[PDB]
Amino acid sequence: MKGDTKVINYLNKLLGNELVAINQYFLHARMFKNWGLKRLNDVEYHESIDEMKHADRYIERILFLEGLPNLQDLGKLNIGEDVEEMLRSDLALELDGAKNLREAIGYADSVHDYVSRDMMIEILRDEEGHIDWLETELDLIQKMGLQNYLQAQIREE
Amino acid sequence: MKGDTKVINYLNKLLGNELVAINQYFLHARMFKNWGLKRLNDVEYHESIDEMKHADRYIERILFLEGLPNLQDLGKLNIGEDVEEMLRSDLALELDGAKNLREAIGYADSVHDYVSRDMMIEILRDEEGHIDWLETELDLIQKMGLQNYLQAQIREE
Amino acid sequence: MKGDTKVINYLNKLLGNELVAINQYFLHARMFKNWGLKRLNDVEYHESIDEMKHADRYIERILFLEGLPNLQDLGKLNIGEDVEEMLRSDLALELDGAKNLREAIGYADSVHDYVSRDMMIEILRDEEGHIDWLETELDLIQKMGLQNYLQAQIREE
Amino acid sequence: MKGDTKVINYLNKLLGNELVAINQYFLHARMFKNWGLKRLNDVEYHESIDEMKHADRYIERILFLEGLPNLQDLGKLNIGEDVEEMLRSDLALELDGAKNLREAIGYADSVHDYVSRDMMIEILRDEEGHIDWLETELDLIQKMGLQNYLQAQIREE
Amino acid sequence: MKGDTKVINYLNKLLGNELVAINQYFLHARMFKNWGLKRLNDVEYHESIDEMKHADRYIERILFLEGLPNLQDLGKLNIGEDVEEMLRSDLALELDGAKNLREAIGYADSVHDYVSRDMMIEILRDEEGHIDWLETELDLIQKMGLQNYLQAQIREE
Amino acid sequence: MKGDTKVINYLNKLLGNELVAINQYFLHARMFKNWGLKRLNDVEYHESIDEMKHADRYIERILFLEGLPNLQDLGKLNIGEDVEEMLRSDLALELDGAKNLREAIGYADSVHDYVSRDMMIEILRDEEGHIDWLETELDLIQKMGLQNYLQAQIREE
Amino acid sequence: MKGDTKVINYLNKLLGNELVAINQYFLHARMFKNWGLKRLNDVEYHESIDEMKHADRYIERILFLEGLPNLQDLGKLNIGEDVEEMLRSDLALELDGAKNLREAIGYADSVHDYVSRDMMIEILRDEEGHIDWLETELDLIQKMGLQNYLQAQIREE
Ligand code: HEM
Ligand code: HEM
Ligand code: HEM
Repeated sequence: MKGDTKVINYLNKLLGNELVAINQYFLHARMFKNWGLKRLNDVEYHESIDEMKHADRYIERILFLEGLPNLQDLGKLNIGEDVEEMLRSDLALELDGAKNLREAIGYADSVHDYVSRDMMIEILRDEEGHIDWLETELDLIQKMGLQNYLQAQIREE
Repeated sequence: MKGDTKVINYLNKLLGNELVAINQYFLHARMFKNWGLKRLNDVEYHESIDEMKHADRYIERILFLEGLPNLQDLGKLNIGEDVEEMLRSDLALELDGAKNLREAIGYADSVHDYVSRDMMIEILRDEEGHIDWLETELDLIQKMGLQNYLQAQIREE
Repeated sequence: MKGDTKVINYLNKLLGNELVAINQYFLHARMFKNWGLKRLNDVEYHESIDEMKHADRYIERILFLEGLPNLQDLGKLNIGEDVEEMLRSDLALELDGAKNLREAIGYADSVHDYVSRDMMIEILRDEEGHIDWLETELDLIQKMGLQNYLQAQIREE
Repeated sequence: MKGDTKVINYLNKLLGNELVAINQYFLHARMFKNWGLKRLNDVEYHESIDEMKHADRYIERILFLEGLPNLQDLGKLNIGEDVEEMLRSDLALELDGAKNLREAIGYADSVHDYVSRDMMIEILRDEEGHIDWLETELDLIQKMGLQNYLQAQIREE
Repeated sequence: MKGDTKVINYLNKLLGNELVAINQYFLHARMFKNWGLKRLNDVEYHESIDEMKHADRYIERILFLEGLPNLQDLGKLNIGEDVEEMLRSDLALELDGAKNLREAIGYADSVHDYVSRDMMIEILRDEEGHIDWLETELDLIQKMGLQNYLQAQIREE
Repeated sequence: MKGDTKVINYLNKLLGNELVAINQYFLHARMFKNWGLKRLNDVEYHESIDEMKHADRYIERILFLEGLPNLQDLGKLNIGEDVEEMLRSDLALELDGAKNLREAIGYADSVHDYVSRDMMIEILRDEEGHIDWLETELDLIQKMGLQNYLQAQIREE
Repeated sequence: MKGDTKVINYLNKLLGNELVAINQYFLHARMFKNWGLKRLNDVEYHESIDEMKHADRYIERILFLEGLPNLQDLGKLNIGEDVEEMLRSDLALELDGAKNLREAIGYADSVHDYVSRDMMIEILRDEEGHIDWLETELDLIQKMGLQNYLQAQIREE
């Protein structure tokens, strides 16, 4: 079903945001696992999977709308080298992506692509959940100190 | 454990190959799905997942060896626009990757990184399985004709 | 609860669209069944049932909103005499109905009837699924030819 | 128990026929498998296993009768390069083997080796089943054409 | 996938080794069974089956590599007439085959056919197991004497 | 089956490395248990058992190859007096043993003892896992401090 | 709890006896296994494991009593080269160990280390069981002759 060209361009931009997040979260996860921080591996792995599911939704929607999914352009990763830096980078990436979601959701409403909007609102809800988790963890590092915080990550939860 | 720098370089080059294949296979899968070719969606999706698993193994091994996984550089995709083209493109990608694996496996032996070699041989076995499947499907297109071939993809197997 | 009069007019228009679709899909289903095309009977039967469920939702919502559901006016059916024509007629009907759904969803937002809107967005998502299936089937007829296409319908899936 | 020398010669001749068939059917099976013709691999594999069971019966009977089983001489295989040729070669081999079975069954009756005869009649019944299947398949190739025939082999039955 | 011509010649040579062993083990097994030496029938039958599985692997690999499996040219059997002579012949055949495996495994590495090498290493492990069993049984004949040794074979283990 | 003398000597050297590690890990485990560090008792106990399984494999392989396993010479243990010292000693012992494994693995290939090599590669994989664990724990002591680290060991995981 | 220095010296001597026995029984077991004498492998393996459990008890007790377990000094093994010599060597080792146990049990009583004494009396019971088994087997070799004795070891019991 022929979709709106700019809606497809927004879907591709959002897809690109997910592609960056998949890679950044997955590498973060495996860094935490190498360091023995099992709890952080588990959460960041599942966030990577979430972003993969989002990417799939965008790819499927773009194809339905007769557009061309762009998996070729990968944007900048910001990996980081210690736990706080890694989490802050993930939070900044989520916030940037949420701004883009909000813009796309408004635009899709304007051109009456309500099913693409609906999909994007569900994805935004997921991202806000990730934002909550990241903000909270960052606060916990400050409140308990890094040594206690790292100890709290060695066992699965 | 401090690994061999050139082994790490190979692992990153192979990881790069997997990152391309993940995306190419996944987009191909969803293109087949959109077209109603369920059988091809199913196989290509699982090939994409296989390559994700390979990428994980490389990431984990690089980190163990105290190197930096590179998920930033994505090489060229070649998507294609019809089934035969798509399958031929996946086949050429697999064969390029197998050349690289053979080189890496010889080198790892020469510096006595036998565990990285062992890992890579298992991956190469996986890749040769993918090559067999692709070669066989391409021959089937020719033997039964494209119309019959497409009809044979519409149901799951 | 007294609803907005023009919301109710929209719900009655959409109900009208569903009533035409119920009958057109049902007759198509039983025509496919008569012809021995079991798979098309099954899909088209279940699309008819989907539209019945949508009609029920409209009737209940109209009554809640203190309007009068109109099941008396039936619009034009376009049955068709061969498989491709029948599927094309269903696709045209779905696309006309989607246009009407988009206008209703917009209008309901403007008068703050957000629950009628939510209902309608779910229904639109359903109809876009039907659109995807019909488009895909029509393309399959072309790609594999009508003889192979009809062979592919004789068994249930 | 000392058997009749010419009965033993017949059993060795028939064993020889089975040894050729085991190898010819097995290679055919794996050729079909390589080509993605799963249904033909399955049938031809099980025909190979049937001939292995027949060879075992001959070897055991010869030993009981105090003769020397000959597994050293292997007769001519005729592999073939396409499906029809391969099936025709199997059919010719089966028909040559049936002729030999008929002569052996007659001869065993004449010297009152009724248990060897009973064994051979069971084996002949098996081979006539294989003949029926091969004849039927070859006729199906002609009736539906080779493209449809090959399409019909790609899934297991 | 086109393989290296000399790798395929090695695989055919090894296949040839397996074809001889299949027949020699199977006849030995049934000779033991005729003699009432159940335990030796059981072991030798299962060794024959192992070699059948090895032959299958070679056939499938050769076909993948676009070579022609040779099941036509059966090498010399050495059956033997008493238990010790039979086991010694089996051992000599295993040792000859192991020499050939070692040569092939080195060559496959040199031309970077690492998957054919991996397969052959697994088969070599199997053959060394057979060698261990044979060497051990031959020593047991001498340690307990042949009358006790034969006694020890009449019941299954 | 007579093996290569130098391979047997390598296998005995490697066996010697395992015998030291069995004792060192076992004593470390029970020291951790005495101290109430249950998590460290559990891991180091299971590492000792791993090395016992490795020693068994070497003893079995050496005997198959007609050599004499040497369990008489025990090398130097370095026990240590506090958790970090104990773990660093285990790490140094593992790294020393890995060097010896790599040398033996290359030599076994050179003389075509591919089964001994396969065995040793599996053992090396196990050793690299122990190395990862030890490295990681040592880094965790530094990251969370010794007091928190010790607190993290008192409960089983 | 601060133990008596001389009790700890005895525990270390007994531990040393166990370490010799672990290695001697284990190697004996695997020699028997190599020879196909499965019953002897099974018994001698489990005796090795018994002595491992004894060693563990001594190590734990020594640590409780604030002594230093000595796993560094390994005493003389006497392996031997045929079944009778191997069992006689095991028996002589057991008898030597029982003398030391008796001395230690008396001493521990005299200094009121009744829990160490209780532990040692249980271990002595175990050793007298091993002594019974060994004496009995040696008598059986003589009574039935070595050829029959060896025959009786080839199956598990
Ligand atoms: C660094 C790159 C990636 C890695 C390491 C990775 C890793 C994984 C892993 C470990 C799984 C679970 C597979 C299993 O254990 O069966 C998975 C599944 C999956 N992947 Fe990826 N992936 C990557 C990129 C992608 C991309 C680019 C996409 C497509 C946009 C994608 C889509 C999916 C989906 C949809 C699943 C199934 C998730 C589910 O269980 O619902 N992945 N991936
Ligand atoms: C090309 C050479 C041969 C190949 C590749 C072959 C292959 C096989 C395979 C793959 C199996 C099943 C193995 C399993 O998964 O358990 C099998 C079973 C068997 N083979 Fe063979 N075989 C060959 C020759 C022979 C010959 C010459 C004999 C007789 C002398 C024989 C006797 C048997 C028997 C009796 C069975 C068990 C059948 C049953 O399931 O009842 N095979 N063979
Ligand atoms: C030649 C040296 C040794 C060898 C080859 C050896 C071998 C083994 C093997 C194969 C097992 C069974 C592992 C499994 O599969 O679960 C085992 C268990 C065990 N070993 Fe050892 N071991 C050796 C020395 C020792 C020593 C020196 C100790 C303590 C000082 C020890 C303590 C134990 C214990 C406590 C178990 C568990 C027994 C149970 O099941 O209760 N071993 N050993």
